Amino acid sequence: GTILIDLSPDDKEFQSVEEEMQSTVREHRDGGHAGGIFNRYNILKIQKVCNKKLWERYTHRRKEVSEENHNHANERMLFHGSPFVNAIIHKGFDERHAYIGGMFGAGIYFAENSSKSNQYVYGIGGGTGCPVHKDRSCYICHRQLLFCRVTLGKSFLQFSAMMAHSPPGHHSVTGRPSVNGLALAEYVIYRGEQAYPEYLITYQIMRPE
Ligand SMILES: Cc1cc(=O)[nH]c2cc(-c3ccc(C(=O)NCCN4CCOCC4)cc3Cl)ccc12
Ligand SMILES: [Zn+2]
Repeated sequence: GTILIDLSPDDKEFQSVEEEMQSTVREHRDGGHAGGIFNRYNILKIQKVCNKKLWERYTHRRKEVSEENHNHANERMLFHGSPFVNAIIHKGFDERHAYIGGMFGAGIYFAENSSKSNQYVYGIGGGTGCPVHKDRSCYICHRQLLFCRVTLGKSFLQFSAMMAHSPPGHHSVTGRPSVNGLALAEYVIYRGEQAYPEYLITYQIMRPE
């Protein structure tokens, strides 16, 4: 069902997606342990992900959520990093992408900070790092992240000191860091149909000068 269309670096759509990656890197409280040490990326490719069945599945859930929330989908563009990225772009998000031991409950996690999603590219906690060097901070191996369209609807706000159901009468959770004033939010959804993986971004983290 899925086709990938390469965006040209001269295309304005490529450029705003790259801007969103680059501008949302932050420092992490683990000193780079999970995702590596870097302030920016080398973007190698950005592809648009095109799958009619998945798209309709997404917009069908969206209209329902919309209707339950004063005609507001509360739709965002959020990052998602995962070792299952190739599986997500072909078959969609589902329970198997959920984070069972997640702090905001057992759903699928999305981040405003691209560098937060970068931490999960090689699995929970960075796993053992790139397949080739077992290096969580590998500067060589090509990584991939998804930049996804995510329906939040009524989102339950959970302040954090940083597949389950949504809390009653909510469509997602917002995990909002209250200690790190520079950390952006994470959001959790409990239905795969609430996210469409629009862009596949291939990149490397850059060693700082
Ligand atoms: C916060 C956040 C941001 C983000 O961008 N991406 C994330 C990804 C995950 C995530 C969730 C689950 C898994 C996984 O491996 N599940 C299977 C678990 N077991 C079960 C029994 O046997 C097989 C292994 C891997 C990842 Cl990377 C979590 C949080 C985020
Ligand atoms: Zn490597």
